[PDB]
Amino acid sequence: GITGTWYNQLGSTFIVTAGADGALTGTYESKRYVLTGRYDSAPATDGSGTALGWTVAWKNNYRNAHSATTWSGQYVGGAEARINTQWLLTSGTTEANAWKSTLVGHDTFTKV
Amino acid sequence: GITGTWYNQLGSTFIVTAGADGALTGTYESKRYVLTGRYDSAPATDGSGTALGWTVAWKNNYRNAHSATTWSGQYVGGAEARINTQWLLTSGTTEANAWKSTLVGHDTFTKVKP
Amino acid sequence: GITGTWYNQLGSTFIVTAGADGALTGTYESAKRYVLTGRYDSAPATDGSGTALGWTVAWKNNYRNAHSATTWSGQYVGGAEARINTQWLLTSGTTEANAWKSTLVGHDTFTKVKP
Amino acid sequence: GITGTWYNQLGSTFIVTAGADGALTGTYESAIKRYVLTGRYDSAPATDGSGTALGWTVAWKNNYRNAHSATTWSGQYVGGAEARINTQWLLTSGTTEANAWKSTLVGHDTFTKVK
Ligand SMILES: O=C(CCCC[C@@H]1SC[C@@H]2NC(=O)N[C@@H]21)Nc1ccc([N+](=O)[O-])cc1
Ligand SMILES: O=C(CCCC[C@@H]1SC[C@@H]2NC(=O)N[C@@H]21)Nc1ccc([N+](=O)[O-])cc1
Ligand SMILES: O=C(CCCC[C@@H]1SC[C@@H]2NC(=O)N[C@@H]21)Nc1ccc([N+](=O)[O-])cc1
Ligand SMILES: O=C(CCCC[C@@H]1SC[C@@H]2NC(=O)N[C@@H]21)Nc1ccc([N+](=O)[O-])cc1
Repeated sequence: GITGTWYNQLGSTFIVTAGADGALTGTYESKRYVLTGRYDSAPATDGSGTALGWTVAWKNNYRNAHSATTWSGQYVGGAEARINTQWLLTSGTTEANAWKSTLVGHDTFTKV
Repeated sequence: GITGTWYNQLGSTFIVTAGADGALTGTYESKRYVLTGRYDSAPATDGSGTALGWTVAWKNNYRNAHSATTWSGQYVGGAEARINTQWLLTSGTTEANAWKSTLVGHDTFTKVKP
Repeated sequence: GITGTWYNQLGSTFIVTAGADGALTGTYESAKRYVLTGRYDSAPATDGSGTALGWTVAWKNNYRNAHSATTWSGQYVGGAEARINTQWLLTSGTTEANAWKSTLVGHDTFTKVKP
Repeated sequence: GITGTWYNQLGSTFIVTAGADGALTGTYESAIKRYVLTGRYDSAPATDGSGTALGWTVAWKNNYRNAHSATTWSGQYVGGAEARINTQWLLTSGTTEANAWKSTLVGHDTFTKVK
């Protein structure tokens, strides 16, 4: 249920393929960046979500923010499917600025 | 300088290869699990670290914890070469338990076991 | 703005008073009451930015002790429907061996209308 | 074991009094640089070797400066000759809704009784 196009509350577009091997591969758009990650290819069937995560390093051929975001979350299936995530965005910093290297937030992705 | 075998303060083993276009691939042992991630393949040249992240889903041929961890951090080269990270570990939960789905912590990786 | 009774998406009840000096006091009931204390910016920017704040509950009261504490860090956002948007850290007391898994993280959004 | 002066890895000083029923009150200096803090701790921790859960908040306004932000530290106190308070923290800045996605920094501080 994960493969396809997803949208978050900021209007970002998360395009992903969930491979048989547990891989996530795709692109993330605020402008498009590569992502890769992993998901549980044998989730519980007890009403639990499917655990997953992915990373975008914010460099493409045109731009580079010298940073990377990881999203950690779970896919929740059904008629109103969602991927509910929390994320960590680390910027490359000097040692003096490392204490403020990392932003934290939460994104919810929907198929609509 | 990211490619290699790293260990964190818990004694976990992070074996990683960094590709020229930003890919991270390898294994993690907290009995290995696959990892994949991304890193900044052209970092600033002003002393700043190199941003990176990776994911492990905690399923292999022997175990499944129905969970995934992402590490987000930066590689710092030089005399004290290290990868400093923070991580989010999400377990698959029912909706009723979703509020407690996610653990947070911080791991520092070096080339020497603890 | 901040003073009042708030509810999060879980249906928890956050009863808070914001003192002129920057103090937050009150009670929290997660879906009996627990004591909370915290702080807020009592002279926020006047440029449309939210008001930074945070508070702590240690999960011990007369009835129960979970041996844990949550801190919520966030901002009050004035609006047609006023919000307090937070992220939180819940640390349980653990042995050293279990310290790696001591801390849950999440996010709660509060309004003065119960969902 | 919590009342007293604590120092973290950044050079900050955390001065706190732990009251009998769970109050934390004191001051935090990220080095004019002193700010009020308040929080809560578990005043009846487990007796199985587990740490003592606690949390506190600083809003970064004093009489001389206002950074329009607040940090909460959530963690546990671990006793012994080399007592420590191990924390994770969330620092929320007041922002517009458009910048709210980047409102919150996260990190970790270790406090000890010596510098
Ligand atoms: O490094 C960056 C790159 C862009 C990050 C977009 C974030 S990823 C989490 C969230 N979910 C989304 O769909 N989009 C946002 N930007 C950046 C980093 C730091 C600051 N800063 O002011 O500190 C400003 C911009
Ligand atoms: O889901 C799991 C799988 C194993 C996670 C190992 C974590 S990854 C962050 C940290 N860094 C490491 O090198 N190792 C640890 N375990 C798990 C999850 C939740 C709970 N729990 O009690 O909630 C217990 C075990
Ligand atoms: O220690 C506890 C005490 C209750 C915590 C309620 C949390 S505070 C963040 C969130 N917002 C709310 O309004 N309510 C929830 N419970 C607890 C801690 C850990 C685990 N665990 O399984 O790890 C289970 C229960
Ligand atoms: O809002 C501020 C006020 C000072 C925060 C000090 C932090 S509290 C967590 C950590 N532990 C310490 O002892 N000290 C640091 N500063 C601030 C906020 C954001 C940015 N920024 O660049 O985004 C810069 C400075």
